[PDB]
Amino acid sequence: KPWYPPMSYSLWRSLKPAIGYENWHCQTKRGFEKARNKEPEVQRLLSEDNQPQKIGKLAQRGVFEFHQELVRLSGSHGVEQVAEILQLNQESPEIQARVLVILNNYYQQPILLNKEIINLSRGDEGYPEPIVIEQGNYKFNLSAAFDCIFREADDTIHILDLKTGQSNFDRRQAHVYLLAASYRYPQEKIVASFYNLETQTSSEKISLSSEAIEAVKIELASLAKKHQQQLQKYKDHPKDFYHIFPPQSGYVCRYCPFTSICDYANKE
Ligand code: SF4
Ligand SMILES: [Mg+2]
Repeated sequence: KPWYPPMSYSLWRSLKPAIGYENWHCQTKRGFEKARNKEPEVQRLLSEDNQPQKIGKLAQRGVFEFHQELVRLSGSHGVEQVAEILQLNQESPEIQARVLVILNNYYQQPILLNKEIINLSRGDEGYPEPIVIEQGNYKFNLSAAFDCIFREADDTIHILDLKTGQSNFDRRQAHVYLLAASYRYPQEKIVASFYNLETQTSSEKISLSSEAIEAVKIELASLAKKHQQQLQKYKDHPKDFYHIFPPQSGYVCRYCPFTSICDYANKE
């Protein structure tokens, strides 16, 4: 069990705002998700998934089920029985409506039926084992979960992330996925794309030259070091939490999972 500093698309997002979303990025939220998560209040507030999360997880299980018994796309009752496997009758009404829209959307056009599926995840498997990445002499554990892997006719490995809602596409997630994929199919050409199951919209195809791969490695190593330094500082200065993870307050603090426990929450 050799310990190495962690990194993920979630951590990268927690550390750098995406260009164009800088005003909706609060470092104190990262200081709650890491570095204070093991306090009971933070762990409780982090156990409850919002509706946007449960919608997506149900949809991932939806495509998984549609492909476990293929009859559920060839028969006339598939969407209904998949909704039964999803126990969608136990969810709230709005969840049911959104999910049914998405399930019917995949029944109308199953995007992976035409494809040679290497793996289709159920959405409940958690993070795989981390891959150790070596930049310089620094090594860090990258964690990445592929929603789907298939092989194109040209023998290109295609990583597909399945999304729902208004969620845009952060190409940094695709960068994480391409980097992690290179260590599982080292000899193959690898591409990544997004697909929203609720908008039936797809992204273009994303690839990375070797130069861009090393660039992503360098940035991720820098951010892992910074994360560890800040965690160490909070350990060294246990009373200065809001200094080390500085708050950016406002209306966006009505959407934080931690509004109830953040001393700088805007309550307006
Ligand atoms: S309530 Fe606002 S200031 Fe506090 S952690 Fe959440 S986003 Fe940051
Ligand atoms: Mg997904």
